[PDB]
Amino acid sequence: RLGRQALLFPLCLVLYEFSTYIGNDMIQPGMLAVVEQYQAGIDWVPTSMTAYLAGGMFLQWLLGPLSDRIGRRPVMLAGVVWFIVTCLAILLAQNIEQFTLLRFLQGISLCFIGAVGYAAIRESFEEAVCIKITALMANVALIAPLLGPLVGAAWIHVLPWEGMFVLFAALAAISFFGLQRAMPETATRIGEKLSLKELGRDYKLVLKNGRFVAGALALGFVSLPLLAWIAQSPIIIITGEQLSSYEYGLLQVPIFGALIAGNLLLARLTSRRTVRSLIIMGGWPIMIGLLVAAAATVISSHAYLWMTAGLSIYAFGIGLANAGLVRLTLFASDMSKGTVSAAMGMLQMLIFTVGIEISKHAWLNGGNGLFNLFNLVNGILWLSLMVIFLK
Ligand SMILES: O=C(N[C@H](CO)[C@H](O)c1ccc([N+](=O)[O-])cc1)C(Cl)Cl
Repeated sequence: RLGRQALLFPLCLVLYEFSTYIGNDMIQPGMLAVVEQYQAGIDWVPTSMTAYLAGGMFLQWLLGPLSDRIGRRPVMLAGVVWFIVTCLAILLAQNIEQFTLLRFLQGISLCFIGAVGYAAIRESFEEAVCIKITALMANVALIAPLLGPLVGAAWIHVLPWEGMFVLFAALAAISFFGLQRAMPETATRIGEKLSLKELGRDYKLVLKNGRFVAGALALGFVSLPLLAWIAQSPIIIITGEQLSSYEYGLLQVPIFGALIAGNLLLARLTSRRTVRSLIIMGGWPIMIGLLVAAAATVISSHAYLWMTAGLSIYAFGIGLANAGLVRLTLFASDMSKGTVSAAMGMLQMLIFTVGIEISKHAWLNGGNGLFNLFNLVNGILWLSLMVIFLK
């Protein structure tokens, strides 16, 4: 059962990952239907993603050391079950507030992927095989924001939005049974005590590292325009520009195609290039992309093609530079990779959570110009942290 069929474990971890990612990505275009069904304002549309990501930073710090003490199996499986239950519970929401609360509770399921599931992969599989699994997880995470809005935009013309959550729960159910028969128990620290004050001691120690913080924050700021696009794309395009769901879906193609193209180029150049130079290389289309989108929409607020072009060029730089910065940020601290991962995960989520809300009020008040102007300052914040980060 060990050699061939142990791949069911990473496979099911991947499937669970995908279901939680489209859990955000399929829902965003569906938020228009949701918000119309509850008769709520369009300002709750991006907040759906905010609450989801806020839930993802909630148990982050806790899950890694906890699953180390009580085992990774019961923690991972409990997480998948929690995702299924919360996905089904949102059908009873009855209110946009309660909908957002359950959105938050769903987001907690995100914490289980990296802190426990992936920790088990790192423990179960050799550094060799681990690399491939991480690559598969990276590929899938690239496919979600590309396919999700496409499928989601089509879904609301056929089936009710409630059906999407039944879909996520279904895919998660498959991962559950798979993981239940596949995932090994890798936890070393059973049954050792868990000290919250010593745990908090570790997080205060990583936050004292100057280079780490700069790199972790930079990851947040630089990816914020992309996530803000994902969050606000339905209301910017469909409600704001009065375009259709077909145009909405079409515009996602050059943007996330360029993201993928960026990673593909990254994969080809990684042997002859150093992550430091990849950052500088990705830096150009990132700054130019954000500049083009801001400038064009300050001139003419209604040009979404210039904005999309800009976001596409920027997403290409992201694909190239980001995986590199993740490595450097990880290796900028000598502490436990679990504590380090959770810290940078939470720092990014904080920037995403607050950033999406800020981005929302930017667009509500100033339209597209302000949306892109705020995305531009985020790029400059990333650039600013880069000159510090190296050297
Ligand atoms: O960030 C998330 N989801 C985003 C938006 O839904 C999406 O899945 C995504 C995935 C990868 C990515 N990337 O590689 O830069 C960006 C967004 C959370 Cl589900 Cl972790």
